[PDB]
Amino acid sequence: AISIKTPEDIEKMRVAGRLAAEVLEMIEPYVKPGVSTGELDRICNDYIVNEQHAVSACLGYHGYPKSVCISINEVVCHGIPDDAKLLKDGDIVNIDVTVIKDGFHGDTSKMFIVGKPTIMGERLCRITQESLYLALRMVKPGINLREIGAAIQKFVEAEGFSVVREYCGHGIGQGFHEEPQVLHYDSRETNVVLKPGMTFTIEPMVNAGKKEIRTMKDGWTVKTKDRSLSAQYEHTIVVTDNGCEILTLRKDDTIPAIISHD
Ligand SMILES: CCCC[C@H](N)P(=O)(O)O
Ligand SMILES: [Co+2]
Ligand SMILES: [Co+2]
Ligand code: NA
Repeated sequence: AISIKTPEDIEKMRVAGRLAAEVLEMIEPYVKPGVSTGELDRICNDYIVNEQHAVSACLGYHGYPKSVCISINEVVCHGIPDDAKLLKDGDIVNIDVTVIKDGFHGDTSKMFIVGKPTIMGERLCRITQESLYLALRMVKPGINLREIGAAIQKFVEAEGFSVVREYCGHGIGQGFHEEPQVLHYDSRETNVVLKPGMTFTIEPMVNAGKKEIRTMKDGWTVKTKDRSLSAQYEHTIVVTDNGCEILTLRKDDTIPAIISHD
């Protein structure tokens, strides 16, 4: 049930991927102390709809009431935007976007540091991105996804942090969440060999503290059990003949779009 994309399919994901990356690049100037998450959400939505002529995949998904996910500090993921939640100096915030264009999905997220960063915040964001980059560098045909989850874990743990088990990367295409489940840790349950034409996301969530998490009464919001800060980055990629191509690459990414093995 793992869908293999045709080249035409891939051309469309490249567009959707770029659109999604673009929302992230666009929003940056608005991320400042005093802005509410509800306003960031509206700016995004407007852009998506009125400028891009695309659609947010989040709006209505299983009942999701907003256009993007905004997770502050200890919120792990799926934080709900709100007019009352204002950003302060030193906050670390994840903005997660998923756009639909020509029926294809593009899913990506990045951390933003509000005003003057904290040492921990900065550190955690860095290590989290590096862990995603590490995984990307390993992607190529013939390798088992298991090896990827394991390298991520090993890296993160050596850096004194913890990896969230409960949520993971996923296949993506015409469908928002397709097979397979991309675990960010070492698990004997994982046994998936990569092949060209496969499209999925890698989106490790790392905790400054302990790995444990808790779901809010809102049924969306996830927070760390120990209230420590949590960070995440996400990219959508396609497995190529000799490596991978990052479909959601941004101007600020410091990794090449095409990774080649030889
Ligand atoms: C409404 C659920 C939002 C899904 C997230 N973009 P992900 O698939 O990265 O967890
Ligand atoms: Co995703
Ligand atoms: Co996402
Ligand atoms: Na967070």
